[PDB]
Amino acid sequence: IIGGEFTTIENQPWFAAIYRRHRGGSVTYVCGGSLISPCWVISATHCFIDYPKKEDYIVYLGRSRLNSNTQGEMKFEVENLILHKDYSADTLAHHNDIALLKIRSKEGRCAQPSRTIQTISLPSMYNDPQFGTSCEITGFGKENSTDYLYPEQLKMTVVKLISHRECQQPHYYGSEVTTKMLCAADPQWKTDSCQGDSGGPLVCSLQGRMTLTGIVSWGRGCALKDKPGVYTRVSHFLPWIRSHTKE
Ligand SMILES: C[C@H](NC(=O)[C@@H](CO)NS(=O)(=O)Cc1ccccc1)C(=O)NCc1ccc(NC(=N)N)cc1
Repeated sequence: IIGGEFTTIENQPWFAAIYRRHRGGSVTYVCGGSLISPCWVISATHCFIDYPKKEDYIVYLGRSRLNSNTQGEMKFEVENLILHKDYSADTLAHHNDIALLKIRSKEGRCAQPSRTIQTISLPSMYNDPQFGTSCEITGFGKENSTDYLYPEQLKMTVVKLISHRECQQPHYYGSEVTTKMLCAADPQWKTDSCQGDSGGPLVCSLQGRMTLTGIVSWGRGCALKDKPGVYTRVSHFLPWIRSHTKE
């Protein structure tokens, strides 16, 4: 997250931190995610496409820091890793960048609710916030494009939704952005999501209710003028979400 402020998991209780186990013994951070139900975390496919081995992943809930433990945190294994079959990456655009992770503790249980672990609501069919609406994003991603390290403390910021028409302009992203995607940015281009924030939530207040409106997917650079962050439009993948989370 470029700009914004440091926050704690108590303020983003649905945020899930996903790590990858390595050949040696070390564990590195992969992407963000959101808990949509006790047993399901939603993220982005580009995070796992190169290593689709579910056993290499660890999911942490209730965690405020990257490389250290937080009181009340819970560790989970990945029971099932569901990637979207029509995922593809072009010059800039990442299509159908959405993934589902079924989690389970070593005891074979799903997440238990607490002050630091809560679920986030999914949107209604084709019901997205009006453009110009302020939404929040959370992540452990880079604070600056020139950084090679991620921040140790969770961060958050507020961005505004941009219309498909404006984002489709020549100086923005042109025809690369589709209706299955949502653009969001800071009107002053000072705050934005960046590398490492992938898979994280774009949360918007829809009729007094906190809703998972998007998933951090892609963008040209970070915090650059006329180059908004692009998010996977969650409301369009509800049928896909429902069909894969049943049984
Ligand atoms: C895998 C994906 N790739 C890209 O977004 C590529 C185009 O496919 N663009 S990029 O190389 O400019 C991303 C980037 C930005 C800064 C440093 C390293 C990489 C990605 O990095 N997603 C996370 C990500 C999401 C949004 C942004 N940009 C933004 N909010 N303006 C920056 C990064």
